[PDB]
Amino acid sequence: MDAITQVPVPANEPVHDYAPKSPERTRLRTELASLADHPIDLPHVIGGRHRMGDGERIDVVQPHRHAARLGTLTNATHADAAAAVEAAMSAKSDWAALPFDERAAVFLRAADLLAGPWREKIAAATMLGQSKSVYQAEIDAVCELIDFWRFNVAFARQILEQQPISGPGEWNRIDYRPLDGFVYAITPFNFTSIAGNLPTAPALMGNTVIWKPSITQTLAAYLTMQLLEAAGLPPGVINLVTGDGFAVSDVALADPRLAGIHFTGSTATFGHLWQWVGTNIGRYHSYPRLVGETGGKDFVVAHASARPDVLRTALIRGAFDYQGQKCSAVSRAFIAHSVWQRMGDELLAKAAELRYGDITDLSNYGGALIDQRAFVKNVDAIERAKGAAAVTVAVGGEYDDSEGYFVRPTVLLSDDPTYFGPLLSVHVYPDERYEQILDVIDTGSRYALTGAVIADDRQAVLTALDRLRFAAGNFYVNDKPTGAVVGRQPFGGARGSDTNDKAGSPLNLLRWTSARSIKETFVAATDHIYPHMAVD
Amino acid sequence: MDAITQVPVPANEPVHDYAPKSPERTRLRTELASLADHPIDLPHVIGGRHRMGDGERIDVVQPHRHAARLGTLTNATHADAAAAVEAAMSAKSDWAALPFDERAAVFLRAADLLAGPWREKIAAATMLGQSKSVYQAEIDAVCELIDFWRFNVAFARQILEQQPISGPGEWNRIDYRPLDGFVYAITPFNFTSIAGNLPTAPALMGNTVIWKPSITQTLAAYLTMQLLEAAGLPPGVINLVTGDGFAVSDVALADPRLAGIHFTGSTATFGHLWQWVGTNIGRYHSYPRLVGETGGKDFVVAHASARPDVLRTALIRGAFDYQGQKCSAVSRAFIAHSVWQRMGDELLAKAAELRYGDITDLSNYGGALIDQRAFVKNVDAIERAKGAAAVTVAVGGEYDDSEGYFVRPTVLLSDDPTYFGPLLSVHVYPDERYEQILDVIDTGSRYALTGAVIADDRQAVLTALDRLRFAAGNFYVNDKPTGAVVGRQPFGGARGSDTNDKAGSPLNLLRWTSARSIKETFVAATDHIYPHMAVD
Repeated sequence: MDAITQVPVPANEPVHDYAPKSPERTRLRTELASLADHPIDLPHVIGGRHRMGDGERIDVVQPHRHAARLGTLTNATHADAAAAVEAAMSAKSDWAALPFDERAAVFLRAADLLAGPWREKIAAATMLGQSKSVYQAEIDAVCELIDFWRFNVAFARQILEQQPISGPGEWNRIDYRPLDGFVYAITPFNFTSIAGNLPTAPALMGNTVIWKPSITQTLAAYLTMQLLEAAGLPPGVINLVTGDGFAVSDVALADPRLAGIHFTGSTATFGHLWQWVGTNIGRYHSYPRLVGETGGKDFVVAHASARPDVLRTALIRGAFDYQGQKCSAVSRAFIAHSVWQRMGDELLAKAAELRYGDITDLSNYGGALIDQRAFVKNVDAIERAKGAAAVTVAVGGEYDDSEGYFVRPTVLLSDDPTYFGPLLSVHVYPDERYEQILDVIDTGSRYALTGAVIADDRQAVLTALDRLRFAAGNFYVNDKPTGAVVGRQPFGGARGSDTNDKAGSPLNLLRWTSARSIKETFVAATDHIYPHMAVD
Repeated sequence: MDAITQVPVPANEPVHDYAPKSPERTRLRTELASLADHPIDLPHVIGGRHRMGDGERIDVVQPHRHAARLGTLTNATHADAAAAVEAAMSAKSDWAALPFDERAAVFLRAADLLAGPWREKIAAATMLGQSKSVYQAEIDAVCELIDFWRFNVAFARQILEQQPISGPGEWNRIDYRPLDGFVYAITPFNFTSIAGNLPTAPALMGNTVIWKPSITQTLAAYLTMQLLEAAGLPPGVINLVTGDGFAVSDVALADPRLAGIHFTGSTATFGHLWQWVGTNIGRYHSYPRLVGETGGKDFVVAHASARPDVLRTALIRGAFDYQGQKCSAVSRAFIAHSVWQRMGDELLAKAAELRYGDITDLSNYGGALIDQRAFVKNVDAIERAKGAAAVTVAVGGEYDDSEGYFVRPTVLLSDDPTYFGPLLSVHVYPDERYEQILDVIDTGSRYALTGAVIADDRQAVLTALDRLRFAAGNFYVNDKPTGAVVGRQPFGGARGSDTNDKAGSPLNLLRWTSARSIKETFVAATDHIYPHMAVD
């Protein structure tokens, strides 16, 4: 080929509503039945071979109906992890040798397969295994994943045209090489889009990968692998290993060819990996690149000029969409007294009526918590709230793990302005102490991922944007601080983090390259003496 | 101000030749005399106050004439380091609050002061203290430093306009905030431009800084501080602490407000800092960002189609410019036998005549090694070469530290294709084993920073660019692999490094920011129920 080609221009994928009478609702019912009725083995996918391993069998179930099995995986053994690392290294040369456009076409094809014939299949696997309502599944497993793929192809293509200046008599170029060695992607339960992106973003740039998805997301992870295969992903470029990850990390973190880790999950797990890499630093051929993001909890401050209906809705969605389990959910709200007088009883009444249940009933707002450990952590929190003098349970606080891991939307009233779940703490503050509340928030700002101000008053909005500039990584005005859309709300991260390079911008993709400069000089010097040396 | 302003457009600063009869040569003689005749105290600059501390007095001398003192500094004590950290934190709020254009104007002004009235002053301080010829000083202390400043202002301004997509009904913006806490810049002897850039690049983005320059570069470091002050840098934004750095690191690495380290120097020193930060990780408010670059040694391969005069000149300049002490110098050359027959005696004859001496005689090609430790390391290397069976000293190998730290340009012939100084090892290989030599190089490629191929044959050039793609971070065709110019040859780094974010591109400046997204929604939802929930 003699060409300087351009990739298709990305736009965000439209979100389907699955309203009654819509055709996508019919298709979704069909896929929900198909997956829930035919539970399957969920194998490792190594070198293109789908195989169960010799580790412990672990059932993947519907969290909202936990006796209902969706499939069964095997806990990866050391042998399975070693096979995945070898397959990733054996696939590297043919994959890195493919031209960029052929690598990009796999992910553009995967995007259009997910937008069209696989759409409800992947949305249903996510609803079932992760206990997401259809809306929560549509924005995540379908739209966000599609946009990661289309946008990362466009961001990669933008990176490749960033080229230097050529002086007279020379030509300077930059080549964005892939890394040496394999990348290890470790992905969380809560987003099928993150789970698909972490391994595929480095692959787009010519790397190969071993991918360890969260057990409770593995139905959608495996269907994602099938989809990628259907798009033409060559065997071994991504290798899926199932289970709790412990034997995989034993192998991967000991291998000298480890080039990077792409991680999203808890700070505790990230810290363990970072320590391990550091301890082993002397054995790696390359300095391993550790990239990703950890969670946090978000706050909302409503000024006396807040619209009460906007605030009520932002709080209900922000705290209770996907049962509070989004990488960030609204956990703490600070509301001016005069606004609480206008919307406080309505918030508690709507929270008390909010329906959580089996998400194959599309009328439910949401489902259950992801697994028994999450449920235990939520019960411990609610019982701590009931026993703490500073907090009252205003609505909710009931829980029952008999059918599914169900916890009710809970609103706590906290008299003192000083784990994921459907819990919201509200502190009501006198209207004239808005600036003082902003100070309190800033002083308590360690695990602050996102913040929002609700205020029609422009001075109040600017005061919040300024006073809390360093107190949160993403800031929202008159909306809930949840729901970031690829291309639209990149960046942030908790205060003090170094996560500018997380997914959603070209800076992530650059982490999976090692740029070299190439300089050709056309008529270089043929005498070494310099002008200053002359006599004189 | 109501404006969206644009910065001046950068171009590379022209290099003056200081040929006989030129006016800059006259001005340089005057500054050489002024600095060499009036040695000064070289103080810490903390909070804008220039002061000697209570640590050991250490003389800074002319390396090519080491009895000639240029100044005297004091080894920073723990108290001096603590004052620098406090001054950097006390200056932060007024500096971060200045608009970008006012911060940028300090560095654009500093650039035009260095291009014009301070030009020969800073070139002379670098020649004197670092033993650079006027050419070596002009490309480094003058042109490279000017270009870092002008180009980083342009790169910063490009970063600030990278903004997201706004969907219907919302406005998304990104704010590139400075870091929290101070940045610690630690800078090497060999480049006055690196030494000026490391502390000023994070300052441009609204940070404040403590800067620990190398002892042997401190005359030019202090004159650089004066220049920045003359440009309007506000007191405390950069704080210069002199000496060996050990008490500074004791204080800085223990302080919870450490936000980053900008380092250039040896891998041994970088590893010590990285370990220390890791050990202390739990005390910092932010995860400290460690950024910089380490050295390496470069190789040149000449194919049988190499022009012999280009190759001879590239080798003499590449190995012997600035006595081999550039962050990368040509240490190893692999030359086809037929080309060695044509240029080998001329290379040894020109190396034997190359004049190293006091660089205030402008007729010298170069000067001395930087200090006694460098000289000892070069003697140990030459004596190891004389005793090793695999290596013959072909020309040079003489040394004498009686006047200055002088080591002659040395060419070693190595029969086996298997520290900074003027030493070049040449392996002569039969013409038809070009591809095999490329394999050898790739297999020995751990500390490979830069590589060059000399070949008029296009197939040979492409073979080198391909086979050695991963064997070096910067690659040169028909020129010496030394001398990278800002804007023209960014990136690279040794094989396996993670240094895409080093100085010379906008990616470095992004390391000194923490981007947040701000989303305003104009007409957010006032009912929390979703379309899918309807009955049906």
